[PDB]
Amino acid sequence: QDVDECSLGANPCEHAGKCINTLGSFECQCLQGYTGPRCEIDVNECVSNPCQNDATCLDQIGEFQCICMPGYEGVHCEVNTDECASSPCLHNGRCLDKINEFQCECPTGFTGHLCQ
Repeated sequence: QDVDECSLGANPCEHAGKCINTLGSFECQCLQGYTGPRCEIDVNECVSNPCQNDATCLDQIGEFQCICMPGYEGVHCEVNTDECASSPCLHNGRCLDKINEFQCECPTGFTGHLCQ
């Protein structure tokens, strides 16, 4: 037989995820960015993306938010505003927000051509 251990009293999805019943074992989907052994646990992405040491990490449902100061920004909220305004590059040209200047690089994840 098979029981819904996800409907019994063992809900890994916690408070954000899908809980299904499987043969022998139970299945649970992940919500956004969840962890777990089978994808039924919620991890703290604010542990690997605390925005550095200048932003309050706030682990949320399959998502997190770091509150920085109303002066800097970025992934680490350490980049003093952008300065690639003087370099569009166009096409795929992607300027990088560096704490000094801008780096006009060529992406790919988006572009569907080749990008030399």
